[PDB]
Amino acid sequence: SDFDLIVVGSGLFGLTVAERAASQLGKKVLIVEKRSHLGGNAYSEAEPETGIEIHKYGAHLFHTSNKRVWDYVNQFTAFTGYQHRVFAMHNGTAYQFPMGLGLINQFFGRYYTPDEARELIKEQSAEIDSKDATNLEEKAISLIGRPLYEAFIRDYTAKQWQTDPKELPAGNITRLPVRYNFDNRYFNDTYEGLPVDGYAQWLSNMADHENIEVRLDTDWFEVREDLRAQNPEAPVVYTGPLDRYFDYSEGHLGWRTLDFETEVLNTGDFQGTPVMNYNDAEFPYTRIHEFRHFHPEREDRHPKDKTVIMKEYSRFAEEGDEPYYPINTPSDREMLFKYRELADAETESGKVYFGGRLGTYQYLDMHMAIASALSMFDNKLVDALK
Amino acid sequence: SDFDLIVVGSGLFGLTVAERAASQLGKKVLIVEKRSHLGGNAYSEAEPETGIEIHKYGAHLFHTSNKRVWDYVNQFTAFTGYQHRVFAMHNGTAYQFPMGLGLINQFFGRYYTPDEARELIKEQSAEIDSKDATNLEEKAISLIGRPLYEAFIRDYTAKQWQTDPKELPAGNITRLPVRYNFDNRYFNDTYEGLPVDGYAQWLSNMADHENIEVRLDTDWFEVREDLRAQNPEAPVVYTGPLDRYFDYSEGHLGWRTLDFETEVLNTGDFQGTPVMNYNDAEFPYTRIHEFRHFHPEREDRHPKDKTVIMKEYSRFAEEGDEPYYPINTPSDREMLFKYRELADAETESGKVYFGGRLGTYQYLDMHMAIASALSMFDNKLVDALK
Ligand SMILES: Cc1cc2nc3c(=O)[nH]c(=O)nc-3n(C[C@H](O)[C@H](O)[C@H](O)COP(=O)(O)OP(=O)(O)OC[C@H]3O[C@@H](n4cnc5c(N)ncnc54)[C@H](O)[C@@H]3O)c2cc1C
Ligand SMILES: Cc1cc2nc3c(=O)[nH]c(=O)nc-3n(C[C@H](O)[C@H](O)[C@H](O)COP(=O)(O)OP(=O)(O)OC[C@H]3O[C@@H](n4cnc5c(N)ncnc54)[C@H](O)[C@@H]3O)c2cc1C
Ligand SMILES: O=c1ccn([C@@H]2O[C@H](COP(=O)(O)OP(=O)(O)O[C@H]3O[C@H](CO)[C@H](O)[C@H](O)[C@H]3O)[C@@H](O)[C@H]2O)c(=O)[nH]1
Ligand SMILES: O=c1ccn([C@@H]2O[C@H](COP(=O)(O)OP(=O)(O)O[C@H]3O[C@H](CO)[C@H](O)[C@H](O)[C@H]3O)[C@@H](O)[C@H]2O)c(=O)[nH]1
Ligand code: NA
Ligand code: NA
Repeated sequence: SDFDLIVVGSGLFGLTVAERAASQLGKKVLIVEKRSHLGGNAYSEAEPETGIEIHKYGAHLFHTSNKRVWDYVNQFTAFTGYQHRVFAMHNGTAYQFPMGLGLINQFFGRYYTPDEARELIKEQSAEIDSKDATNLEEKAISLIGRPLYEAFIRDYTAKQWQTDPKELPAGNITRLPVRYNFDNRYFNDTYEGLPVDGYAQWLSNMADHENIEVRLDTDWFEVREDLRAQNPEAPVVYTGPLDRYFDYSEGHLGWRTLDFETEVLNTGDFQGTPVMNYNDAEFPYTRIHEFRHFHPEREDRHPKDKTVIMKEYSRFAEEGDEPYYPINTPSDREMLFKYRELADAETESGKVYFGGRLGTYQYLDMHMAIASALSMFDNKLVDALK
Repeated sequence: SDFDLIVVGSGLFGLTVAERAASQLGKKVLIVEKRSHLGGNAYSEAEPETGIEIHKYGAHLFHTSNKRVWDYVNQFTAFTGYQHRVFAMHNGTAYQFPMGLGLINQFFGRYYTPDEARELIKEQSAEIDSKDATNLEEKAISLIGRPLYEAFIRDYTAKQWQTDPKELPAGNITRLPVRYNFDNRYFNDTYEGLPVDGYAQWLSNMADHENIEVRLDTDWFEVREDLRAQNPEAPVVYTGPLDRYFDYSEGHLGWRTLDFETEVLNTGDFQGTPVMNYNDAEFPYTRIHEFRHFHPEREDRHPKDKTVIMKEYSRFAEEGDEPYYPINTPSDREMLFKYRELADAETESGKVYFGGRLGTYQYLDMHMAIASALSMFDNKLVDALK
């Protein structure tokens, strides 16, 4: 046949399943992708004026402690030694971040030793017991105290969720967000970096196999009857929206979206660091990205007098907005449970498997999407394709 | 013969020359070492109470942009992904360091953009032109201004050199010590890390070759007549003190030394970072090292409730002191020039080559010692050993 497997969507989940079927099982795979490019939201491209690598669907930082995933992705791209670090802008000062001895010195005005800082946090957070917290605000204060909460958490959280933190669940915070040393590595994972030749090249490499066919600008729902008629026995791995697949018969799942305002500035360096959080309510955006600083190894191909920045805004996703993060209200959780039963039936009757962020209503980092695809391949697809 | 080459001293210079003769030329090499261990000042050992890897002759950080040197040392040890970072303690606050947007925000009280910081430094340093500076103090001020100089440079410099900075040469500062971004990587080199199993294991591996014999607790000057009588044609590579070799016939070269005060404390974490500079005159030491933080990958073999720290003191080297850094007064420079003529004659008549820190009166980082040994091997020893 012309294909043995159809994959809908070319994000990291779809690419991983397609590449494994192609290279491990020697199967012909057809990838159907609605957008004009591969890679889903991880995709990046050159900004035209400067040549700088930018993102249109969020900045993407790769990090994992899963060695299988790390070994896997390194088959398709090398990674730089980039280590993500973030600074937090509050009341006109850039604070070291996350909360640690650095921020603590800057905020409380003098140096605290690790043991002194532990004692300070105990004093500050004495007010509320975490076991008695009824919402996010109280849970936060029960852990780090009011001054820290009000300076670095309250307004940022309010902007991101478009909600008062008093109206968020205490379950959103599950551990002490304070380090008692000077370590300001943002991520805690064993492996970390950025694709040496960019995300577009990495993701294109994953799809570059003699057994893989890619059709861009193609909506599954417009071509599916034709494609399956060519080979009715071919399973489908679907990574598009779960509720849309079933014609919203159980309602519309709720998502948050993001707006990105991207500007080219006539300076070589706007903020001297890749990411600056804006923690104060007077700034409508949550953070600014300056893309050149993600790849300092490319400095002699970047312009000396221009830079690309991007301001990020958060809000509820309306019709026509890119859905990025599941909201997960109890209402959402229950129509999700209904959709899972519909999906499970569809797998049984139609050999259509459901995966990825959109297909399962679940936010997945890149390495988690990859791990999830590897699992579906190992535990479902090998048998379904024999 | 029992040996074809004698090497005096087992620091990185001696080890490199010995290992290259041994493995590349297949020559028998005898290494003579006065101390009870290999490795010279780079040598490290476990502190007995805690097991933590410590140094007795200064903390050693490996970094280089020389790819040949990097490829070479990786034959003998793997390196961690450690990146050196330093903080500066001034008036009760730990400042981000070296001088950059971080320190500038903390010191001048609010956030400056890269371009604003460049303008601030121009204003601050307007006082003196660098072309008009007559000493270190003026040269420093001509570059970064009085407030920064007086807070972070003056007293630290005074403690290290035991001299008023007004009495030091303007030539000690040769570039702008300010970064206009948030990058606080201490070193600027392409490659960097720490030996995975410690320095003692690395340096022992370099000497571990069927063609290498090592005699510890052996002073060259006490055994040389006997050794050379066994094989008079064997060249000698000497890395001991240059002036001592010639019986101080032209005077004593002047050196700075260091005292280290090493303590085990009953806390798991003293300062939350490997190195804290103490920039104020009220502290007699220049900096404190906390050795566990050089190897965070070993945390589950380090004690949870103890830590080893070390305070570092600088002064002139007197009889019995370890000579660490050449002072290089004009008096020193001229007896050095006299000794170079004596050494050059000794190479011609006695086949004794002079190299390394002590043998050439020159401070050498590890990678520079290695590069220098590789050069002597390539350009002198291959011919001398044929
Ligand atoms: C704002 C944002 C920031 C992120 N930052 C990071 C980060 O820093 N680090 C990290 O590890 N992860 C990050 N992620 C997650 C990252 O994008 C993952 O790779 C992604 O979640 C993987 O899930 P996926 O492959 O299912 O999804 P997607 O990337 O969404 O891919 C799904 C694909 O299916 C296509 N599709 C949908 N419907 C149809 C249809 N009907 N027919 C055909 N094709 C269709 C879509 O066009 C898309 O290309 C971020 C995600 C977002 C949204
Ligand atoms: C305080 C300090 C800190 C340092 N920190 C760093 C750092 O962070 N990074 C870095 O890259 N480098 C650092 N270095 C430099 C590092 O130690 C180099 O490896 C060294 O300078 C290399 O020169 P070498 O091999 O000639 O010297 P040495 O290490 O001094 O070795 C010379 C050897 O010769 C032996 N010897 C002397 N006289 C005799 C004799 N008569 N007979 C027999 N043996 C003899 C000595 O015992 C010694 O073992 C530091 C050095 C010091 C002193
Ligand atoms: O300055 C801050 C930062 C975070 N938060 C709290 O932490 C939550 C989550 O923080 P972020 O969304 O800003 O960041 P994450 O660590 O959760 O995840 C980040 O890293 C991910 C990669 O793994 C993606 O890139 C993602 O978009 C990016 O936000 C916020 O809602 C808020 O409650 C604050 O209060 N203040
Ligand atoms: O807080 C500081 C630090 C440095 N200096 C100035 O800079 C000079 C040199 O600084 P350091 O000796 O402290 O450090 P280096 O960068 O020169 O070298 C460091 O790294 C080396 C490895 O390459 C060795 O480990 C060495 O011992 C260690 O000091 C000082 O004399 C002083 O004039 C200051 O004024 N203030
Ligand atoms: Na509490
Ligand atoms: Na000046």
